[PDB]
Amino acid sequence: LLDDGYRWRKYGQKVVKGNPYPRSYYKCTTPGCGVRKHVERAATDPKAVVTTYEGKHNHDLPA
DNA sequence: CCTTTGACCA
DNA sequence: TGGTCAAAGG
Ligand SMILES: [Zn+2]
Repeated sequence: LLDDGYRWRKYGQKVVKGNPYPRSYYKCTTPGCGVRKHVERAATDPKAVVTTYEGKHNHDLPA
């Protein structure tokens, strides 16, 4: 788990067509905060990863 | 503390 | 067929 500045707890594991790859759902945890993050790969580029942030953090940016 | 995996209900 | 939690280990 790459630490970019937050705490995330991996959750779930499903595969999607059109992009033969398994998706992952990361959920940030914090005493009073809870945000979700999605990570997907690019069919034509297994090295390229996508990150989507849904929500907001109410506990400053950690290490 | 923190994560990998199998099943529900319509 | 989609989207999520829950039991256990170093
Ligand atoms: Zn947060």
